[PDB]
Amino acid sequence: DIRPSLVHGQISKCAMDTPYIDKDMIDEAYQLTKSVWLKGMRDELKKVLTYEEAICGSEVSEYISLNEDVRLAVQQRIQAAREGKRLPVPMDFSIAFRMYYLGFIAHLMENRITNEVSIGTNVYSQDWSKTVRKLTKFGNKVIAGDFSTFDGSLNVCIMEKFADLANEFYDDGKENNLIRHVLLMDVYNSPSGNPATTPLNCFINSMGLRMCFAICAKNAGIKMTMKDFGKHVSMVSYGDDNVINFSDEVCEWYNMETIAKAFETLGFTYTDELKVPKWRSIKDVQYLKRKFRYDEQRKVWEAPLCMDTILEMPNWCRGGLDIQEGTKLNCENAIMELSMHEESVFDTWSKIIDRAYANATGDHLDINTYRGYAQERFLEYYM
Repeated sequence: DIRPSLVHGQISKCAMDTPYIDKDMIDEAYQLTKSVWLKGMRDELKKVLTYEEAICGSEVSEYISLNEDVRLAVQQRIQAAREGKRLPVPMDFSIAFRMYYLGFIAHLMENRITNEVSIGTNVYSQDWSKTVRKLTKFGNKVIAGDFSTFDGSLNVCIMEKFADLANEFYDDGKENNLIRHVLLMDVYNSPSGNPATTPLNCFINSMGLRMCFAICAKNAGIKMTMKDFGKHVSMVSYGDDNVINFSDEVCEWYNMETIAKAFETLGFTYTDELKVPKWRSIKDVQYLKRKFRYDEQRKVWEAPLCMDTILEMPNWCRGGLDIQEGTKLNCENAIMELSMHEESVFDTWSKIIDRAYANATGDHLDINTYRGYAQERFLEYYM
């Protein structure tokens, strides 16, 4: 349901590990990751949702947001799950997953960034600065990339540890533990992201980057174990995209080149989306399709969108019974998202995008100034 806006086209070893040898390596990364993920859990979120609270939402957290048919499916799916069986997957799934996992997801969202899960990041708030704090915490060296499985022999062993982790959070006993393991088995079968894979993928990032530390250390004779991960690496992930900060000490043997190889021995492909240097500065990486920029005048950390994504934004509309409103909002968002860019840039494209909407609609966009946009963010998230 997408069509063009009123201003459309006017904006111009060499092996692979097996589950047998890495059983203890995984079981130790789970322990090191539990220590981090469960920091800050409140008993107020450790409850299984209802069909209503899954569908409509609860108010226990701000992150908890063909009628009796779907509700009956969900009830039959949880019964199969309770009995240890699995049903086919795709809508009754998502609901049953949310019922049994969204408390945990909300917990992670409430303690975000510092627990390496950046699900919930408010790009325009201090969360960007709080993220730059985390990624410049052991040095000026960072890498950023994204993983893809090509052999899930080891991914499955890691994945079952995600349910184990959520089961530890909720602490609700054997029957709900099994439901959580059974639901997770079809997670894959069912910048936004859904609450089924993105937390899980976050977990694989937190877990695999620890295993690579252990692997990369033994490969290089470093006298460090996975426990030392805490003293040289600080990372955040969003699904399967990550930014990794590492100490200058470990820099030479745990960089982007050695981490990528360590991933291949677990079945993964770690790729650098900004083509490979062994490391980089935080002002060169990209995350959630944005960068990290410091305005050497307003003294703040800001998250400018890709120019490609910003300029392709006034070009389209949701097909409906408002299309001038679509072109309006998207031109306004695109200018607002230009506000976090370098002011030179904002002057150039706010003019173009605004002249186009007017010189096509006989209207004018409801925009702000470079300073004004900044101030509306300052007034909202910083004091």
